[PDB]
Amino acid sequence: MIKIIKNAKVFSPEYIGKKDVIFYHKVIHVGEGVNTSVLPFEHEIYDANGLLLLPGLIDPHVHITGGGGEGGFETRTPELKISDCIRSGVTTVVGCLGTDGITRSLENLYAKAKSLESEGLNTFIYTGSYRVPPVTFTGSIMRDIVLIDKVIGVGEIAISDHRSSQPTLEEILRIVADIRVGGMISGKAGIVNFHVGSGKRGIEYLFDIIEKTEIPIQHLYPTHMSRSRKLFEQGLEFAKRGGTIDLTALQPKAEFTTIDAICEAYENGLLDNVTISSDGQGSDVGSVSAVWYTIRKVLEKGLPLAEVLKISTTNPARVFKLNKGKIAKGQDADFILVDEQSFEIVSVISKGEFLMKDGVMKNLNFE
Amino acid sequence: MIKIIKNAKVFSPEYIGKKDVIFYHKVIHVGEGVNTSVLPFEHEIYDANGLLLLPGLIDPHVHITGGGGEGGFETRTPELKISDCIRSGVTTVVGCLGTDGITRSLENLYAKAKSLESEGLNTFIYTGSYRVPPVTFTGSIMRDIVLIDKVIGVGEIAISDHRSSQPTLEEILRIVADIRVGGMISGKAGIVNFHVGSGKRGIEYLFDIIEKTEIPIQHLYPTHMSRSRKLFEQGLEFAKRGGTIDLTALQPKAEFTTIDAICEAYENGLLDNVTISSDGQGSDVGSVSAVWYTIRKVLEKGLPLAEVLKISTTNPARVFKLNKGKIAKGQDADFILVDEQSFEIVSVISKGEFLMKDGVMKNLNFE
Amino acid sequence: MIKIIKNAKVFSPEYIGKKDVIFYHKVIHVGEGVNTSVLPFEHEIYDANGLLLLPGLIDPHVHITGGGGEGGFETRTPELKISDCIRSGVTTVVGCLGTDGITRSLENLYAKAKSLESEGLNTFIYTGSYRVPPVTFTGSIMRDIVLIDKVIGVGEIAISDHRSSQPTLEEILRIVADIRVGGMISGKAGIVNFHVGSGKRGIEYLFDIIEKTEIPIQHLYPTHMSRSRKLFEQGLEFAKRGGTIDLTALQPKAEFTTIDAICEAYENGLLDNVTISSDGQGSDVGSVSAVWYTIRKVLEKGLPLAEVLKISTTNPARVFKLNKGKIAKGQDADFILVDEQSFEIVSVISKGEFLMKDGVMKNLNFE
Amino acid sequence: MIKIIKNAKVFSPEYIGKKDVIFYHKVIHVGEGVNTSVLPFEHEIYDANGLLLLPGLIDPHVHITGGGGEGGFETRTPELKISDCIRSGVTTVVGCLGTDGITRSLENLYAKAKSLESEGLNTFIYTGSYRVPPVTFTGSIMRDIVLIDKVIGVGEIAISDHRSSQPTLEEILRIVADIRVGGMISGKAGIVNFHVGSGKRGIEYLFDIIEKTEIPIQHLYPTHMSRSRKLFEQGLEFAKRGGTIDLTALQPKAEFTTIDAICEAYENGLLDNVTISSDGQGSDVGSVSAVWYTIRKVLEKGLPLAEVLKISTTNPARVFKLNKGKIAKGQDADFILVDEQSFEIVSVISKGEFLMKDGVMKNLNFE
Ligand SMILES: [Zn+2]
Ligand SMILES: [Zn+2]
Ligand SMILES: [Zn+2]
Ligand SMILES: [Zn+2]
Ligand SMILES: [Zn+2]
Ligand SMILES: [Zn+2]
Ligand SMILES: [Zn+2]
Ligand SMILES: [Zn+2]
Repeated sequence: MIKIIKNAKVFSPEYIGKKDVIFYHKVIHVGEGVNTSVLPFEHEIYDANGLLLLPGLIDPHVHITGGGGEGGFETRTPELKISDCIRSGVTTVVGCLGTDGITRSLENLYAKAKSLESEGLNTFIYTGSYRVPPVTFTGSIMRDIVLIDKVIGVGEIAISDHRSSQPTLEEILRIVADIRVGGMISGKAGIVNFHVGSGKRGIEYLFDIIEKTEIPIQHLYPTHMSRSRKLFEQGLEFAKRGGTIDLTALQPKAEFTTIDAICEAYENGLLDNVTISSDGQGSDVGSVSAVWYTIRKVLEKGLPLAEVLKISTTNPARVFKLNKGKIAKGQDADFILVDEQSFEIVSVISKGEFLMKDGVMKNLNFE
Repeated sequence: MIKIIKNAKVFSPEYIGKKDVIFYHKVIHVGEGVNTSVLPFEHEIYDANGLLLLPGLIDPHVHITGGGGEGGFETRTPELKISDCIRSGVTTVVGCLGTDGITRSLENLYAKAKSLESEGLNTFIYTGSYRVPPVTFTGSIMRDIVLIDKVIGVGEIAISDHRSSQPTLEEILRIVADIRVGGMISGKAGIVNFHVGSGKRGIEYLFDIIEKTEIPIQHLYPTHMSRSRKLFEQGLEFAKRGGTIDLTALQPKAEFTTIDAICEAYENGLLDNVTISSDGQGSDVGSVSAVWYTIRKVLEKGLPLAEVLKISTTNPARVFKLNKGKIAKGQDADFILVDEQSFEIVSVISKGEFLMKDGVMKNLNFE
Repeated sequence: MIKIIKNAKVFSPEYIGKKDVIFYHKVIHVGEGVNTSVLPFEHEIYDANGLLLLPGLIDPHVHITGGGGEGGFETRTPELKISDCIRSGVTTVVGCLGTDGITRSLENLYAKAKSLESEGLNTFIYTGSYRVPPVTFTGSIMRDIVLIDKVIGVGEIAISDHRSSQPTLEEILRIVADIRVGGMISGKAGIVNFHVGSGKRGIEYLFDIIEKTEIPIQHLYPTHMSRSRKLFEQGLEFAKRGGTIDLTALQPKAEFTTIDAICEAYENGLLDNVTISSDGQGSDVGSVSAVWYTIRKVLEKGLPLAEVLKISTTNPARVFKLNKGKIAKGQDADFILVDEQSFEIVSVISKGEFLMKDGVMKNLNFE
Repeated sequence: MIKIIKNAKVFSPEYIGKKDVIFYHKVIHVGEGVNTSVLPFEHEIYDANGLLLLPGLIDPHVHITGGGGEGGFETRTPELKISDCIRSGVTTVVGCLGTDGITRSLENLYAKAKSLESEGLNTFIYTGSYRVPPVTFTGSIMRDIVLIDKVIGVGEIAISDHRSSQPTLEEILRIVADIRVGGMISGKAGIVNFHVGSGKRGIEYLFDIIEKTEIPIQHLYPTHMSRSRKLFEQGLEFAKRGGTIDLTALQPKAEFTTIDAICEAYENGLLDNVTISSDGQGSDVGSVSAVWYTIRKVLEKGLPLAEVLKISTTNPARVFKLNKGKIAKGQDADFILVDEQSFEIVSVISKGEFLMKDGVMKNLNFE
């Protein structure tokens, strides 16, 4: 069914004011309200007066199958619920494994990514986990990314962390070169996602790769880059050379935060190089609710919405080479509708289907 | 802490009337109320007047990690919640895999069994899954049962079913001989659990094993044996030769049922050879609530409670060689307290800890 | 871009006469010509007056990477050209390997299927090849169909043929059970495609599977079933029990033919159980042109077009569980436009893109 | 059966003087003698007047399956007898392999650990042996510690020794990181036990791990650290940074000894960082009798018993995260009874069972 959203202020994410959006699975037309609209086929209309229309948020780091286990088997966290995603405005998720690559399987990660997609979400996964050498579906990360549609990279590889497998630079280079080449063969981005711990070495290895080899900076995507001011300023040096860094969203649950980090990146013209992620179901427990929460905390510091949205729409889309994050002709019909007063998510659209309409969740399988 | 339950009618499961139970992790003493009780150490007392004290129920067939997936990735079911167990009177669970041995891992089954145990449940697992040759932790089912404490058998191996891997008698015999010998080395029972489908061959192979080889009938534990009157009467022939059969509990959610099956087994003196199981989280969805529900439906047909309890206490304990299912000195302190009028579970004790006291659930990690 | 085809007689494949079709990637609306059509967005119109609009043809058996090699390395055939497909009306192809599973790789089959899809074709592949035990991407055919989107089955497994690996019934049953279960987990059909040679045993094993096991007849898809009258009459017995059989299309390049076979199946009410395939690039050389050629030869025997089209639209779609073969709302916009006089293919549409418009091929990469 | 020890002076190991101990498998109550004791259940009383009650000794390094073989097949030593343990006051043993990882199997180490436990001992094992890369049950040390209850670490890895496999720092770091992460997932300590030879490098690598990585010092447990004054003073530098070191007990069978080592550690406030071990059945032959012998030699130098006991109770318990080494409520009922005059072991209790009562050994299987 073709649908039309009328009377919303649209952030594309660039503010283009009051515009009407016609979509199937892809956006057909953005423009001024028709006012004849005599249409020769069945079609749905949604009155979004009072609402902002945004691109659906992209969370590029979620433990969709559950994580935890750093404190024993009793610290394993539950799997992601799609209902959590819908009421937090997240329409696209990138799932990985974490510390535990033994009791959490890649095949379960894939299966979970496929069931989230069935219920109307958009999903991609990494192969590997914290440990080097990385777990694989097929015996090599290069075969994983060539043969399995949803695999977009390897991650999250731990460096400068007490849970790392203490990988060498040589081991890292082989993994980065394999996912880069596998990316080229398969027409995918080929991302290495680095879990960066609090170790003094920080992102040394990332600088070593770009200085000592021909490997472009765009495959290297460190996260937890707001863990400390010192790490975040190593991050801005990495951005200045063309890199993108990921900051762990503020959880709804205190000196230097992701909020400070985002404000510094803006003042220095590097907000194009910054993503945020929930680390949802991570070790208590990441919520995907952290993404819209974190955007709302940055707005309250005076930053314009067209600019803040980059961290959860334009920037993750560029990193993963997705046709998402943009309301525009031929882009995929993934949108959230926010109340212009309260800024509460009231409607959520993915592939042009309402997952949520005016606070009313669609029908789900175990909810 | 040493505890005492006073003023309950005790089913051990044999009815021994009004008796007092003193326990730590194991039962210290069953007998008449002290009426001096001047005890030289800290100690808890529970007034169970109005309540029946039962042995904790043993569900020998639960998909603790989730199952389903027969209808695509959207039909994968969620993992078991310990809270479901507690309020359904199940203190012991035996976890297996089902149709899906690809996206459901053995290591996850183990990890889940370990976290249920941390929260106060008693857990055992099978190695393998539906498919022959069976998935293993270590490359052989015999090494699995010798090296991994919780592995008590292989299961559930599908026979006479459209989801089976069409196993031969020779393949079955090798698997049964391996789990029997692995059982002997490890001092465990060595159970083969057969998923029996609706195929015309039924439990042919089980009769073939005992008639044509030296393999004792006690390792062979078919389930879904109330699927049809014809299969259940093959089951009673199997019981008459010394076998135990498992019947899928009636789900709280219509000619020949598990209720009819249990009543026939009683009238023919074969209730000692019968277990029930929820198939909890199985493909809608098995609930562990099915076990106490099914016991309550048999009571309403006039069968005595001391006799019905055998299917969820004495019989599963004998099959798996567990020190459970009996309220008696040196047995493990696993009990339920039922209201003598309503027959509602009001308290649940495992290893002598209250998981539930007077409808009040203990503190759990993601609940 | 939204497009509309005006003034064609539409075969859906049921004849619904002069109707107008509005589509993006999926069909939006079939119905009577608008005659106001004032549409508030960019949109393309195609005047198909003089043309029949058909569903795009589905060829379920093509050696897309090349085949041959039965007569030495000089008998290897070239890979499929997408241009061959377009000018033969084939919009969907199912690619497999044949006799040679050594020098022809599965990963090449996948890569070729992906490049045909990029140029605008719709592609699926089998895992395996002629030989039992079958070649795999990941070490098991069950993992292949669960993990790799395009894998829809195993094939083509040779039986009753001098190039077979002389597989046993037990080996066949394990392979059929694995692809059936892998199908259920992955939400795909799980087809076993049998290459049937001229050996006296014919499709004995197929009857053995359905008579002796619980395995439904719909997974079993023999081809070359018009090789002889005797084999084809074994085929009609298989159809009468619910099976679908595949007949090798007549090549444009003499007693009992595929034409006779199709006419017999119609007179006996079994045309619903019949597909044809080119065996394109097969050992001279199969052409995908055989499909439309074979449909044209059946029309010249007086059979109605709505009925003949079933063999290349409805029937392959049902076998592979595809949303193809039907012009109807929500179905994928794959169509051919035929001249009503000459019956020459003049336009070809896949995912709503013109691969060919009025004899003019789109822009291709090495053509 | 509940039991009570009356009239002993209790070292917990802190001296708490004349106290009474009530226990099942765990200690129920420590306190002043009841003097009413009218107890409503069967119960055993032991008159320990004239005896000191100590926590059962923990020997964290025993070749329970036999060792030796450095001088050819004729130098293989016999397996440990449980009777040796009982009459030497050792109630807990940690078993490993040594030089020979070829003819001594891990599965035998496990089996031996299980049979010692059956006869009433408490047992844990390491995976691996001297050689890097280390032998495993399952193909990785991380899977070994997650899947096998008794595996508490990897050991004993040889460094600075002529029998080492000359491991690199990188190989060591991977092994330490794997056992640390496997420890976290499994809720176990994750110990690397280093056999330190007489090579000039000593424990260089241990300092390299803590200085150059985020890996905490508590996983690193070198032994033979009294082999020389020079090595022992490297050991005290390691203790000063938070490490625990192991000293080979003096064998009952001459400048710088374990006695000197323990006295130096006390004078410098580092006795909390010191364990001793028999190296029992090691290459003549370690005896587990060395542990109580070595404690008796330190007492004869004037050190107080509450302090000396730390090396065989509190310190090994902290290293391995065991609920042992403490006489206290909820701790496991493992105790020795010593004659206050002669200091001879006269009774030994494990899990609250008498292995030895007044010089009378319990009934054993091949003794
Ligand atoms: Zn992380
Ligand atoms: Zn993470
Ligand atoms: Zn079943
Ligand atoms: Zn089941
Ligand atoms: Zn063929
Ligand atoms: Zn072929
Ligand atoms: Zn040593
Ligand atoms: Zn040693």
